[PDB]
Amino acid sequence: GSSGSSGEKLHECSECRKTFSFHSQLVIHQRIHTGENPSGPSSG
Ligand SMILES: [Zn+2]
Repeated sequence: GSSGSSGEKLHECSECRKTFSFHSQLVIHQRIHTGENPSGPSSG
Protein backbone atom coordinates (compact mmCIF):
# COMPACT_ATOMS: atom_id res chain seq x y z
CA GLY A 1 0.00 0.00 0.00
CA SER A 2 1.67 3.17 -1.27
CA SER A 3 1.08 5.81 1.40
CA GLY A 4 -0.15 8.98 -0.29
CA SER A 5 1.47 11.58 1.96
CA SER A 6 2.35 11.76 5.65
CA GLY A 7 3.83 14.29 8.06
CA GLU A 8 3.70 14.42 11.85
CA LYS A 9 2.48 11.26 13.57
CA LEU A 10 -0.63 12.60 15.29
CA HIS A 11 -1.70 11.34 18.72
CA GLU A 12 -4.69 9.16 19.60
CA CYS A 13 -6.41 7.47 22.54
CA SER A 14 -5.65 3.91 23.66
CA GLU A 15 -9.18 2.98 24.71
CA CYS A 16 -11.27 4.50 21.92
CA ARG A 17 -8.38 5.03 19.50
CA LYS A 18 -9.52 8.56 18.67
CA THR A 19 -7.18 11.13 17.13
CA PHE A 20 -6.84 14.70 18.41
CA SER A 21 -5.60 17.95 16.87
CA PHE A 22 -3.04 18.21 19.67
CA HIS A 23 -1.86 15.65 22.22
CA SER A 24 -2.62 18.19 24.95
CA GLN A 25 -6.31 17.52 24.34
CA LEU A 26 -5.89 13.76 24.00
CA VAL A 27 -4.41 13.37 27.49
CA ILE A 28 -7.48 15.24 28.75
CA HIS A 29 -9.80 12.88 26.87
CA GLN A 30 -8.29 9.68 28.27
CA ARG A 31 -9.74 11.02 31.52
CA ILE A 32 -13.37 10.45 30.51
CA HIS A 33 -12.46 6.76 30.60
CA THR A 34 -10.76 6.77 34.00
CA GLY A 35 -13.73 7.35 36.28
CA GLU A 36 -15.16 5.82 39.45
CA ASN A 37 -13.81 2.51 40.75
CA PRO A 38 -16.79 0.10 40.73
CA SER A 39 -14.71 -3.07 40.50
CA GLY A 40 -14.41 -4.43 44.03
CA PRO A 41 -15.22 -7.19 46.55
CA SER A 42 -18.67 -5.68 47.04
CA SER A 43 -21.06 -8.53 46.26
CA GLY A 44 -24.34 -6.75 46.92
ZN1 LIG B 1 -10.68 7.52 24.70
